[PDB]
Amino acid sequence: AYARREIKGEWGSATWEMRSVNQRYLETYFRLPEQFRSLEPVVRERIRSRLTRGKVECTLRYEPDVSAQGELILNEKLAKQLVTAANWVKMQSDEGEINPVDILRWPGVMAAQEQDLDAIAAEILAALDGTLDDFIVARETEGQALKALIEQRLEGVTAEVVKVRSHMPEILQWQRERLVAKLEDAQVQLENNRLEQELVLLAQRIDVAEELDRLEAHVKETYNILKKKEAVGRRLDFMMQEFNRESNTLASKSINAEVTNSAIELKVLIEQMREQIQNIE
Amino acid sequence: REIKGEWGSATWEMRSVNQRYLETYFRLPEQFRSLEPVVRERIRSRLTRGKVECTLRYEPDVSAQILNEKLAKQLVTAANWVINPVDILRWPGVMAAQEQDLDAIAAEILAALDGTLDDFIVARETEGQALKALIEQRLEGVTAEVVKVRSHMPEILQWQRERLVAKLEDAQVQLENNRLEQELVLLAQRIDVAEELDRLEAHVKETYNILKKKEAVGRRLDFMMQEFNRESNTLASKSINAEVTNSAIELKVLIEQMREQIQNIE
Amino acid sequence: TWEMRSVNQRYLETYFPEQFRSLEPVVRERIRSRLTRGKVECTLRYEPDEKLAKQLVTAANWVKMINPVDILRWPGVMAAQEQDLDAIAAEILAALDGTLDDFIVARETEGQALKALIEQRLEGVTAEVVKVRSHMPEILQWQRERLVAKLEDAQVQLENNRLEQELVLLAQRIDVAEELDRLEAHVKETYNILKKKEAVGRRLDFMMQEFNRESNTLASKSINAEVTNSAIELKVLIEQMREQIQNI
Amino acid sequence: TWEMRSVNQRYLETYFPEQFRSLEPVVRERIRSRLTRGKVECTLRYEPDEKLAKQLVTAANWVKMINPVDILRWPGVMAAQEQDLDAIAAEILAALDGTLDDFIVARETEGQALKALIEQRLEGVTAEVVKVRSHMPEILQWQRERLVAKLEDAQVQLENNRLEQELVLLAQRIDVAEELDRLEAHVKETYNILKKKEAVGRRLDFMMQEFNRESNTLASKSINAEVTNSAIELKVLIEQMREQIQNI
Amino acid sequence: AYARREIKGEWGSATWEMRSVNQRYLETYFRLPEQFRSLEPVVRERIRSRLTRGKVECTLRYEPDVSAQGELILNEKLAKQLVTAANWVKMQSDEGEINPVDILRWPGVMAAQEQDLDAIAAEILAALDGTLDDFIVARETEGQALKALIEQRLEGVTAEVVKVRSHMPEILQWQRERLVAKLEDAQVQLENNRLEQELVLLAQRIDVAEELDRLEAHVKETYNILKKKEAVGRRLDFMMQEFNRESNTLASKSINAEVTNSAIELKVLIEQMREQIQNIE
Amino acid sequence: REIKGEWGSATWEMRSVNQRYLETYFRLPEQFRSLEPVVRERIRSRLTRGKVECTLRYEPDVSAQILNEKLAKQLVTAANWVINPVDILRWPGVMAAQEQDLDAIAAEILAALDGTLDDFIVARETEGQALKALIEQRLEGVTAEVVKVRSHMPEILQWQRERLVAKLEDAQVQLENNRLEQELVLLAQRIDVAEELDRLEAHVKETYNILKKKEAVGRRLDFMMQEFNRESNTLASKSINAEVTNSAIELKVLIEQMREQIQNIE
Repeated sequence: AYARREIKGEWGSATWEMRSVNQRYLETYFRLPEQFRSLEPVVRERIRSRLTRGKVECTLRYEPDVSAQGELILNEKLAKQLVTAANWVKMQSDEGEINPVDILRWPGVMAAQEQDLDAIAAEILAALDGTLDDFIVARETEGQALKALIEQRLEGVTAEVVKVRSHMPEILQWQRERLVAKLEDAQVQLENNRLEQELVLLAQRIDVAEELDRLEAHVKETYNILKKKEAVGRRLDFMMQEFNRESNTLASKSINAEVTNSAIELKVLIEQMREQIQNIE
Repeated sequence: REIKGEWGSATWEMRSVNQRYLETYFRLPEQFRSLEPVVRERIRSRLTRGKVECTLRYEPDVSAQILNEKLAKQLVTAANWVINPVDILRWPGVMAAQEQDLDAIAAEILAALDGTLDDFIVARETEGQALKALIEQRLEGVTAEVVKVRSHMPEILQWQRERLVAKLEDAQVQLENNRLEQELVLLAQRIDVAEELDRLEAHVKETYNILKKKEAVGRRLDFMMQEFNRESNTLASKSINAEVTNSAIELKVLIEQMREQIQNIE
Repeated sequence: TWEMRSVNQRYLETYFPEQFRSLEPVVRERIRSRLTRGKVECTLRYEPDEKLAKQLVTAANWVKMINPVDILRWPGVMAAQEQDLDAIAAEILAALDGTLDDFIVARETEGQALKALIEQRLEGVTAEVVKVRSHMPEILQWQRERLVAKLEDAQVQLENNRLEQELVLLAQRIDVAEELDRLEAHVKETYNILKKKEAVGRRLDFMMQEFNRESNTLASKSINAEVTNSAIELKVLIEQMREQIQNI
Repeated sequence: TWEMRSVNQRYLETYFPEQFRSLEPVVRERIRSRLTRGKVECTLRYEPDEKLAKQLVTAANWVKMINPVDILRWPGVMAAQEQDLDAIAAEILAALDGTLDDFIVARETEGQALKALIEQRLEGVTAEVVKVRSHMPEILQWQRERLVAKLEDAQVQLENNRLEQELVLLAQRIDVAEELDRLEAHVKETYNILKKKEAVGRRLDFMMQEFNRESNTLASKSINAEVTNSAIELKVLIEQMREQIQNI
Repeated sequence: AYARREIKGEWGSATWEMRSVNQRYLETYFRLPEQFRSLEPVVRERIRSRLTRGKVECTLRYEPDVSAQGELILNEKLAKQLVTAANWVKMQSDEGEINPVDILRWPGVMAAQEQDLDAIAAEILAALDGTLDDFIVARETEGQALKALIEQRLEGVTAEVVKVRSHMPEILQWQRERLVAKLEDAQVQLENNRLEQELVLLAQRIDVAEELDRLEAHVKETYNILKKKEAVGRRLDFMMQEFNRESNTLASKSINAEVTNSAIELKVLIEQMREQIQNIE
Repeated sequence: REIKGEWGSATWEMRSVNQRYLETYFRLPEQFRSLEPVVRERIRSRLTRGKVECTLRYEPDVSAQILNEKLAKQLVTAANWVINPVDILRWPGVMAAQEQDLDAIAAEILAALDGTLDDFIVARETEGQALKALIEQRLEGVTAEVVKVRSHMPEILQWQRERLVAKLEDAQVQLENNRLEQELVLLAQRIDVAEELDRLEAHVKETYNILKKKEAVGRRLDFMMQEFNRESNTLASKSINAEVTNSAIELKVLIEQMREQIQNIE
């Protein structure tokens, strides 16, 4: 998701910025200020410890409060040998004045009285963790929504399985009545005892009993994966394939309009789920 | 949608390409980085599929744009005990100028996104209106080829019975292989010639009502699209006559054209 | 003081005081000469412990035929420097190699470490393999007891020559020995791949795909929750391995 | 006008007017999104067809409580520019993609071309393979006629059961059918490798090593100048192939 | 090798610099001036057409003759709106003078009257090829030396083969006299007719006749490879391995001190050659 | 070797690491780029093996260091019709200063390379003097182990004859395999026990005179070094007694220590 926090201390104001995008692995980038490039390893690990996946861009922005630094700290000794060097010229050259503003714009004469960066970073680090709290909270929140609507599709799945278990007896008699009706057009004498073994070992497979158990087993297993705190929902995308393998198993074996037209909604449910699982840790 | 306000004019531009799922990314500026999720939520709430290209930049106004009084004062003092003001000026910290007020500018900016999403939705419904038409066009052609087979059906029940009998007669003199090979093949296949015709006419019915909904029907079609072909090839490999062999081709051909016009469907 | 401050990636794309801009190619070459890949950010920490003026008089006249504020600090007074830069820079290059010692060791550290946690998942696969062999006998038994139970409610009278035929053609449906044998060989094969000193960061990635093709082969094969429930852990284990192999 | 001015190498490490420094990340991303590897040097050709001044008066007094030569040209008069930079830069990004079209085609051109000249050496190997099968029969004959000729000057009296044994154990020494069969299969295998649209620039390099192990196997096997003379051309052909495959 | 040529024309002086180092493939780098970055492809190909291997660094150095350019070309129009902008300030600010030197240091006011770069590069390209001539000549020259001393080792090789063909008859009788002498210590009865077939099929192999022919065939083939103008001496390094395979074949089969001590010089000759072949195209 | 002249002092530093072949590369500066081959030829002419690290830099002297009269003149003129001279000064083309004269400085520089090559050659002869000693040390130990086997030789001719007889007696009752397996094995191997001793004593002789030459003997040793071991393992796999088995070990052990002290030899 996203989060930022301004701080504003005795030295200046600071602002953290974290954002997260769908990535397969965990990756992080850091565009920090220049005073704190010695902190980057601590922050990186502090992230990996609380995140496991996602491309995350973490940024800190430093606004220095010049009113409190004071800067200056005149190297009075160097300025003087700048003054004397200015004098040995002003005399030999026999011309010219001596601007002090120029004498100031020497690299080593005006060192900015840097502020307790060890105290500035000490309060920043306290704010880095404070944002991760606000960041993870933003990510769990969003997680609570998908969990519900994924479990929502699961209930829609259950509505689709039992609806199929219900039409199997009605369909398998119609295939018995259809297949046999040709044997009379074939004029062939009624096998009777040889028919039954053929009608059985033809209904199985062709009748959906096995995978419905699997799909129902998948639904049970799906719920607990969403209800664990451990190695999160990356495996869900895998289950959606197993869900799908039992779905398509039903597609190329189904013998009735009524079973197939409902079996599409399944494929719809899987994909609806397959979209919201890409947002799961 | 261009807006021009009190501090300058901005311009939005949204695009869509084509993806199986919904995934938006935003390359907004950096002066305007606190809205990316707000925009994200307001966009994702209205769409279901497609890779979407969102927003460019607001060109800042200069005529609508803070010197350091205290620091400049202590700089002269350090400088005199040791005078252009312009040099005293081109120091990083004396001017700078914060000049922030995005909390008033963005409110008029954000109001246009829903206005922009309409123009995105309007553009895709527009593009959508054509596909609805030409998909229903292949269907009428489908239906025309459906009854054309339905008309030749009686000859098939006479010609396919004689095929089945040919299997029962060849198996006469032939040893007893069992009933499975000669019968489950020549019975499961004869019942189909008429059977999928019932399905296909039903597929056509089921296809049309799917098209008149306000929900997400892009995969529901593709699922149906596989169903069309599986009953089609079932009919293809049962080809005993020229007209049936040639008709199942037009069928399969009609199916595929859809598999591109459905590729643009959300 | 040298500081390497970078993770691991590919090529290497190295990154790099005002007195030492003449070393940047030298350092670049001396680093890449010893290591493979990865983006490296290199920063150092330097904290210290004329003739033209004669030719300047000439400038004052030819412009008139003047001011110290302009010509005040000259670059060439600070280029040739004041401290023997050719002797001070000498300890720097000698210490850079000294950090590289600790840099490679730092990379071997996790490298030897990632090796350890990859070997963790490898054992678990075998644990998931043998866990599969554990639920198999009851399955060929419950599917057998099921298949027979279905024919008797149907009361279809029994013929042994055909009885066995479904009992086999289901036993060869449910059978998962082939992929277990392949997979049991895969875990074995990885360890010796893990025991080479060479360029094996692709050889591992190939192996992880072998797992996925055999994981998916067995996943798309058997009949039970327990088998599919085991088939989840495999890809979970695979991806866990694949997250750490992309860094080699 | 865009200009790409770079050869082929790996990663890609892209390189890049004063009004357009705000595009450098945008261009970087839009290029790498479409291509594989190689060092690319990108240059463009741009040829064109206040409020602060008010806050400046303030500066003149607080320093005294002054000069146009200093504040003369201000940056912010030239930053916001004078021409609509937001509309002119728009044709540039649209044309960059236009050059990329011609850039990929330029790389496919040689890519389709290197493919051709690699296929040249491939045919020659087969020509060197069949050229080997050509000198074989006389060799099993001249070594046979030699071996027998050596036993008769020595006058060693002949035994057929042992005669054949050297005639075989030399015939299986001189034999080079195995590596020719392997090699004849190699050339066949390369062409279909050459007919894929994917990441085959390693698959080729593997094949060229297969050649060298079989080249060296046959080189280190037979007995004749003609065989060794043929074994030279192989590695010559291999290296010739390997010079052009390192660019894929 | 190496070559450079100064030019000095009506516009300034120019200097090419090429150097070549032992590389397996052909590679080239170009550090050109800034006025001629539009020439780099022509030069690259102009090199590949004349070179086949070697890492080559090609450099051009431009020394502009400021005396002939003249520069200036005052944008009198822009300078005036610089003057007026300077005036609208000088008046409002109520202070200050107007330096023209500052008005000059505007990017667009002083455009250096660039010189016919299309005429400068036209004479440079004529000098680029002139150096390649001097470069390749430097490389052939050096080539003529290695060719001689490699063929020099070849003669030393021939001295080593015939010296071996000469001692074979003397050695093979001593191995006959040695091997048989144990059969008497073995007390075993003299095989006679069974001995001869064993003494023959033991001398071959063990006697160096086959590979000597090969080595002599290698020497013949080596000479013509050095004497072709075509696909140059890269294959020589390969032949040195074939030379070496016949050398070592002689090492582990040799039965005499006298044959082996000479067979070392062979291995010495190969390596002496194997060093000078790394400098061959 | 440090030299200090009229325009500044320079310092050479040469190093050697260790390579099988000779290959020199030079990282000299850029002010001094016209000598790299001259130095190359003068170096390569004296060495045969080794990867060699050559030369650093000359620190330029400032007290031993050209304004534009004409351009500065036409700059003032353009400037006045429209004056600090220092600004007129910090233009790229008015000062610059060529200040070249490497044709006089390098002559004293180049003269020291032969002086430096001596110090390179002196350093390696120095390092060489130790290896010559300790290689000849393993050899005396070799010789001591040579005669120790030569002393036990008679027992071997008695013990190896009984081994050969054991092969002729086992083959008695045994079917006629032929003469090759029992005889070429047990004859080619018995003749050796004494044979390589003649070679090894000769190897030692041949080794020593190789060491007293002024030419390139580094591979001549390594060739010999393989010869030592091939007669050694021939003697190793003929091990019938404890003392012979244990003696052929010290032999092989002595050989290998050399294969490191020869690794530093040119």
